[PDB]
Amino acid sequence: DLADRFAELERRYDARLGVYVPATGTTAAIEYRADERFAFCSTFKAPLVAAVLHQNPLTHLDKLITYTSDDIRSISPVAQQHVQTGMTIGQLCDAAIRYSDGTAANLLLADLGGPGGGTAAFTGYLRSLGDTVSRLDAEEPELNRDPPGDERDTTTPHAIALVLQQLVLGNALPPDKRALLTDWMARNTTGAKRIRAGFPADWKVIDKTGTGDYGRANDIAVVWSPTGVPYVVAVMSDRAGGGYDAEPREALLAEAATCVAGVLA
Ligand SMILES: *C(=O)[C@@H]([C@@H]1NC(C(=O)O)=C(S[C@@H]2CN[C@H](C(=O)Nc3cccc(C(=O)O)c3)C2)[C@@H]1C)[C@@H](C)O
Repeated sequence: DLADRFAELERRYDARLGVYVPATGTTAAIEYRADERFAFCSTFKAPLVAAVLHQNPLTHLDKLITYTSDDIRSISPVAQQHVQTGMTIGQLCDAAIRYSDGTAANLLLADLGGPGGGTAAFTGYLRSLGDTVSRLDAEEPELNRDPPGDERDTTTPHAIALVLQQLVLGNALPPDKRALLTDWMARNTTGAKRIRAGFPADWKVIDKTGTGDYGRANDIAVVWSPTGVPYVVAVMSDRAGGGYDAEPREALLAEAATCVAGVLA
């Protein structure tokens, strides 16, 4: 039984696990703690890129953004190298999704603009997609640090799955912008040990991970079966029992995804 298996994983990893897969044509929704809040961590970067894409002409991707030493405040594998040159909006989107670059995310939030350095406009974008649950309150690095249970900077597996479904499978974005987002998620470098690890090789997986304090490890994905049937998979986890420095456990997400894949096969 799936709920029993997910509970077993919680005990194995001393973790809290949330899973949602929306209903499709012939499969019921899969849900485990799906309406409980979990920190976004870096998973917000996927809808952030969608918001920036939606807000601007496509060739806004070519606008050069400059930034300085004091902008590097979080894990930023790409932006750390480009303080002198700057990065275009398209380079920032690429880095935010594929390398989970925190500075890139902060600069994209500032591009979106408005109160809270763009966090309010990001939340507004989610509201426009019918998500009345999620909220972004801080930027990097603070957004990963809220204590367990705090509602700041949270989504739920259910809410983020429905947002991702609209972005990738629905009509939230026009086809050209949709393809940009999908391709960046398809080319993600950070997700091999999470949802990808749970699905057979002949299933396509595109994803955005998140990792944070209190042992937080998330992954949001769209998967496609070998015959082109898509499913959205959101897995979120934390480990409050280990305190602030608890190790995130990718293995928990790989096991949870393996269980989901067995149901979807
Ligand atoms: C956003 O959440 C966050 C950055 N994003 C991600 C992410 O996974 O998307 C990370 S983590 C980074 C990429 N994958 C590696 C990883 O998962 N390492 C890992 C996994 C499990 C345990 C450990 C450990 O205990 O050391 C390490 C590393 C990155 C933090 C920022 C922008 O806030």
